[PDB]
Amino acid sequence: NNPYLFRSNKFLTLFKNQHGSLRLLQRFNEDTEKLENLRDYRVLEYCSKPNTLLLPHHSDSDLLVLVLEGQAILVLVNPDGRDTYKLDQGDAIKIQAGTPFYLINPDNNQNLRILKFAITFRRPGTVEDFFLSSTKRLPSYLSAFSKNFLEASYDSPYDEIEQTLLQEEQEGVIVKMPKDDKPFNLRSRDPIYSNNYGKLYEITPEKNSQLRDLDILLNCLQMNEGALFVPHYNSRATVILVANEGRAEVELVGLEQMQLRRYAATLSEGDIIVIPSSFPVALKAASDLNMVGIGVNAENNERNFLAGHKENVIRQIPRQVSDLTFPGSGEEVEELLENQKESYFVDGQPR
Amino acid sequence: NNPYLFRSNKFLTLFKNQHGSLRLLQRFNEDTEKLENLRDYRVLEYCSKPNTLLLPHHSDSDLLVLVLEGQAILVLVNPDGRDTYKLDQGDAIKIQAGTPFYLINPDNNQNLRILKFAITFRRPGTVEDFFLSSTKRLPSYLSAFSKNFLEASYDSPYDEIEQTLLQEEQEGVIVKMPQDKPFNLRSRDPIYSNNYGKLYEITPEKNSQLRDLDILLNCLQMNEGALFVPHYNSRATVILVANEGRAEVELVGLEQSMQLRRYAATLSEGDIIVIPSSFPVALKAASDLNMVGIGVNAENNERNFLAGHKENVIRQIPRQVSDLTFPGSGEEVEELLENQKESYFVDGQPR
Amino acid sequence: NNPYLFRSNKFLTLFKNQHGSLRLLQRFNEDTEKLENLRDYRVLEYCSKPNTLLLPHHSDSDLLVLVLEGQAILVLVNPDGRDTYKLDQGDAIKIQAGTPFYLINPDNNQNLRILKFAITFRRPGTVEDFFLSSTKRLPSYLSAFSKNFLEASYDSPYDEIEQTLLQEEQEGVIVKMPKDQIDKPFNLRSRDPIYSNNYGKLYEITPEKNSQLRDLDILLNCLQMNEGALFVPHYNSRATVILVANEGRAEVELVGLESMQLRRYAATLSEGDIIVIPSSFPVALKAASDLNMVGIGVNAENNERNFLAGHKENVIRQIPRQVSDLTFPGSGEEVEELLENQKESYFVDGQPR
Ligand SMILES: [Ca+2]
Ligand SMILES: [Ca+2]
Ligand SMILES: [Ca+2]
Repeated sequence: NNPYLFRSNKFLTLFKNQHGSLRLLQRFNEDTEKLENLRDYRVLEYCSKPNTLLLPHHSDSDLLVLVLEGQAILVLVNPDGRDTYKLDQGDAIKIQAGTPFYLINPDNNQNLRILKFAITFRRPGTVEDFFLSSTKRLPSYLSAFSKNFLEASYDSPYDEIEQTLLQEEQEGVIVKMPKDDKPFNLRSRDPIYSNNYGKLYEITPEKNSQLRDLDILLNCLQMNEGALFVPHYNSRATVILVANEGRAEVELVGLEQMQLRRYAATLSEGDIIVIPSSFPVALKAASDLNMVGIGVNAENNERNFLAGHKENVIRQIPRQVSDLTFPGSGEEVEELLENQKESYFVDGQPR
Repeated sequence: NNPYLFRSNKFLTLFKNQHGSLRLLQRFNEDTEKLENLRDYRVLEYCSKPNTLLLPHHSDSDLLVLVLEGQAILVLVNPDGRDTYKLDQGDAIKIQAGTPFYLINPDNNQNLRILKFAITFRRPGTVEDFFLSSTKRLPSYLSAFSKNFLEASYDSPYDEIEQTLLQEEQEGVIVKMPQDKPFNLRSRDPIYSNNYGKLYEITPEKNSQLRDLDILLNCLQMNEGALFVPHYNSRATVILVANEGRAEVELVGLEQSMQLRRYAATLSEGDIIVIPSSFPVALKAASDLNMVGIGVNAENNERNFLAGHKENVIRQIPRQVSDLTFPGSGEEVEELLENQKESYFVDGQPR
Repeated sequence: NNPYLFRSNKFLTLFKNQHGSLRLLQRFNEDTEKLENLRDYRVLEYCSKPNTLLLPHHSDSDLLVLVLEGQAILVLVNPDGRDTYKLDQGDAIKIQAGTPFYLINPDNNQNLRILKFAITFRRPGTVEDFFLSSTKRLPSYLSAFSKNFLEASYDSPYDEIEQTLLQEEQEGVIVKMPKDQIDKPFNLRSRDPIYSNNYGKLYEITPEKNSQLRDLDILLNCLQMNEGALFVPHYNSRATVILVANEGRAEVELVGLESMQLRRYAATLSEGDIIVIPSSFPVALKAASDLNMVGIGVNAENNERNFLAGHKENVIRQIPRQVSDLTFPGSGEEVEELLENQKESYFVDGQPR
């Protein structure tokens, strides 16, 4: 059918109560041999109501954390202290594997939506979270040690340790909270494409130290209803495209082991499509839309356009060769390619 | 029967007409578990008659392109222009994934033979080519986009787009013809040169294009009757491609206490043998011969000789220890090892 | 049941005679899908009696070589000459793939015990040895070439080649020595121990501090504990540690997460026994006797050890009162108090109360 399309319903709920939820996308390679280059990566969605705290835990994986909606306070605990960060909409930050952290939605009215990208290394494709808190879904990891180990460790009788640290709590890992390097914004630089129809912002590993270690680019797409992101392809980056707001009509063109395949889907909020490198892709805004792209294998990526005035590789083929490439003449090919005056994003209204 | 040997007949014909052919070697790991270290690599052979053009296309893979015979004009298309390169025999150049390119045989009389080495990353072991031109085998990938997407993109009626770009013009991708440049395998002094043979070798340490791929390229020329004496590579696995003449290869592997096996084959034009790192190998020229070696995992490769005067590791074992290593005496081992006065290449005539 | 535990009996004997032995641990991923991150690595143990020589051979793999007991002379053969190294107890060195070498136990009285860590690249998970010497288990690899190839190569009649290089002389690849006189090794204990109190010491060499370890992305540590001492619950952020019991008996408790579900892996380790400690998994270790252990940490770059008990480097103590109160069933005050009870750091008295 479409091995590149992941609907909101292909997410497993890890935890949910009335205060928020943690969801985990199935392995990219669960249902297809075609995405073995994504086997090390998992996607998570965290959603929390006003005045909520995700209790402290470390992941066995590196995390890229992105605020899709609202605002957050992120605390990273280290062996000798802690670092406290305010995250606004569009703010991203890397959490190093094995750093205990907790996440607060400090807003009194607006929900918090966070996209988490996991880069796994201990057990490729597997993400584990170690929660200090004992809850219905799992006891504290501390509880797995023997009585003698715990008593000697904390120099305290087991009874005190058990009542003070271990006993299974009444809420889960998201609770209501009293008072009832650095983050970087996806839009911290000038957009790389910008006209009356759309904008794309892009942060690359070349320009960002946190993204450099992961070999990842992040982009942020805004388009007006009826705008069309024209046919183009990425030379190196495979892009995990996340629908944030609005509805996107995607056409993806692939070669499969033999056959030429069209992949066409309308994506609503939460929906994900993978755009493999070299595969031509185009995207029409059915409503005003915001989308986030995560590009893996990002180093030295180059975007090649197949329509419009600027960065159109077809326009760069000389008349002599275009004449032999296409049924038209060099003159007819050149003329047709000049008809589109816009670049990158155009009017997608039919005629 | 020799999992390292790939005869010309283990190539699939991807495309062939009266103007030329493109052939693709089976996956190194198709028929053996012994070459998992080569799973990311594929070999292609392109042959074209005089005054031919391979039509513009991009690959999803990095390409090392090497002219085995003749001359080529190579055009690399970028979003803002194009680079044109003359390739002579022995000239190699890396084509970055997603770079549209076309290949002309400008010669009036001599064929063009090209060796293409594919380094895959999107789908390991799979190489895809995206041809702009519609042909009998497959329509243009542009044709896979919807009518509304194409009309909006090119700001032109579908009729004109279809007649100018999309209709099947050529029957095949080979037709009649009306930053950082190629390097020749012999642009440096050969590393071994005597009356019997020469080896030229370009390493990733000395070539910016090879550095990113961790690959070395070597070029072997021997006179009929010359013998390339037993040696092994510490790190590089060498894909050895017979170009001209007939090569008698002896490869020694430790493959089921382990069973010790000789893999002996005579290689003729197109035939490939893989020489795993650490495996002793020798080659006798049955006729005058030329061969090309592609060495992967090339960084810090060191070639250890088991015979001859220079770079002979056995000669470096002191008498006391060689006396315990070999049935001879230290003196008898030292004396025997001094009998061969030549280095690297010797007279291979039967006693 | 415990997929992280490798008893001395999960080693295959590659070679053994009266002079010593070479043993090879089963693939980390032979019996479990949980150790895919260790697929490229193998562990070997070489043991030799006094006055012994392991005959010249190259490996298809990179080798990290560590003297667990006694002393060695290591000779590396290069195309143009040779390098000779003295290795004492706690000395390690990397041997480059394809470098022929020989190993001597020069001591007259003490055995030589060496831990070999193989980093495979030719055939991931496979380590091969190429011996120049013909023995019962295998003829010389030189013998596998045709007569004509050998005669032309050595410019000698096959009879002299065969008598001088090829004939099976030695019974095995470990032989007695008549006379032992006829970037350099580094010691695990060359720096201050990073943890040291009255109960235990840990020494650690990291890729950040050692060029040989940097190219392999490996850290080595060396653990010494007194009977009754306890290495308190902690975890490694990035390094998966292959823990090798050298002397005495260790009681290990390892806590894993494969809903996913919570698992205790408890084992007592005797000499030779190995346990794998995956990164992020809390671990603790009690010395049943005086104990020495060696850790090989892979994926070592930027590893940080987080302690869950004791005063120093205790991540739990760095959670503010307000949040501790919400994290634990106790109150911020009761949590803070309890975490301050243990006055020691890293290693404590493990005696039951
Ligand atoms: Ca040849
Ligand atoms: Ca002898
Ligand atoms: Ca000794």
